[PDB]
Amino acid sequence: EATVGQFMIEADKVAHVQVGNNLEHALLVLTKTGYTAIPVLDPSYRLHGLIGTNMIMNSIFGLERIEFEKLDQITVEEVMLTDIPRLHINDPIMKGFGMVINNGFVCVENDEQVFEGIFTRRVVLKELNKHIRSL
Amino acid sequence: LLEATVGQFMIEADKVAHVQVGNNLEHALLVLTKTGYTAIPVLDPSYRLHGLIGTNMIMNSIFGLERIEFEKLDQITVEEVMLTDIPRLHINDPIMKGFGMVINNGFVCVENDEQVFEGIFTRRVVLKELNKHI
Repeated sequence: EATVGQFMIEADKVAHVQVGNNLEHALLVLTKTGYTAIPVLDPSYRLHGLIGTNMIMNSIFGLERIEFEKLDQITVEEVMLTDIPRLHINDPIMKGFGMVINNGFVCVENDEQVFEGIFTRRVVLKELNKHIRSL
Repeated sequence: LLEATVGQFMIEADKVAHVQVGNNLEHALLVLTKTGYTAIPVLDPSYRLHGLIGTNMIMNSIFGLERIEFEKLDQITVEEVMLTDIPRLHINDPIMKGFGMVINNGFVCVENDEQVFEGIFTRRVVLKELNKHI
């Protein structure tokens, strides 16, 4: 009966990078924030996709070595996943629940794809636990 | 299903990737990168669980002030960087106990009476099961 919007972590408290940033910066943010995947936005705060640490590692993984020194030569745009799950700041939580089964978190956007925040597994789990506690 | 145990819904250890005490960060990063895991348990030949090593832990170890110190990867070992204070569950713990621990942990390692690594209890199995129910 509830909606994704209220259970999400607002965009202000969510780390993100831009489509134009290079992989080295993207990797620095992921590592320092502890995120394994982060929202990728454009200068207009519109949601374009997700990029993760493993994705970055594979993009520079050679047949014999990890080419860290080429990270700042590749942009987030070239590596990011663009076909990502998306929730509306007004969708039902059952919609969210279904989507976090396979995703640590799901990005939430406004009507024009403006990034609003993320809907996480943790919030769904916390709420679910309270419900079972209810029985 | 609140009568069920952790062991019944955990991913069997033989299906989980891992490394062992003594391996260097290069080896761990290779396994993490090839298998797709964000973190994996660090075991020993007796299958005892010593900790968890993740790609972010590894990068943080070599991400220097001015440059990424790649030379450290085959110098530093996993046990020097792995998280050792990790939550643990017993293969026979009630399922609800497992449910409670995955709220703050993406996944929790499960062990037995001989402290042997038995598997991993994850958020996904909880969510997937609670989904089938609701």
